Amino acid sequence: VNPTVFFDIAVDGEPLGRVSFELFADKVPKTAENFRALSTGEKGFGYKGSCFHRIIPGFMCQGGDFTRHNGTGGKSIYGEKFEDENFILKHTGPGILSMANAGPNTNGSQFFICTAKTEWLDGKHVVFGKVKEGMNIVEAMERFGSRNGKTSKKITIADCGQL
Ligand SMILES: CO[C@@H]1CC/C=C/c2cccc(c2)[C@@H](C)OC(=O)[C@@H]2CCCN(N2)C(=O)[C@H](Cc2cccc(O)c2)NC(=O)[C@H](C(C)C)NC(=O)[C@@H]1C
Repeated sequence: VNPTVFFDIAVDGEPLGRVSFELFADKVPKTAENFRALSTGEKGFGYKGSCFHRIIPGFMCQGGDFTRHNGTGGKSIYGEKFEDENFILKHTGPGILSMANAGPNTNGSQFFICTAKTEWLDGKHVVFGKVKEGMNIVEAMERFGSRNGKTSKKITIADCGQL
């Protein structure tokens, strides 16, 4: 019953590949639903056309700012920000999908995809999914990242939706 969504990733406007995610609605339904709806665009806004603004090889890829496009923006389907739903799931390894934030209870739309175990984020960021297919695409994305996260090419979500 867990939903699956996809991102079609582009590099400077040319196709890279598709990353698909399982969303763990069975443990974090509110957080899963936010990501699902932002992926379909059914609220009239969402991830389509937004970029991955911070990519740190060996760590994570971060995106989701569709309002300001400067790493500070984005919003949830619940108004602006929402509470940390729970911290049941941990940052256990490559492929983990988790909410970016600016402290407790500040979930919007920004998210990150781990490429490693990042246990120091446990209890601070809500884990709500995992890459299902296309981890090789996430690994390809890392080539365009850097130590401080600035990307060397424009890495965009050209299209996205629910499977
Ligand atoms: C532009 O907006 C600034 C961001 C300040 C810059 C943070 C920064 C810069 C370079 C590398 C890193 C962090 C590495 C080590 O960490 C991540 O990439 C982590 C990895 C998990 C996802 N993530 N970033 C996050 O969730 C971060 C967590 C964070 C915030 C502040 C300082 C810090 O060291 C880490 N939150 C943010 O990026 C948020 C946005 C979600 C609105 N921005 C903010 O809070 C303020 C307003």
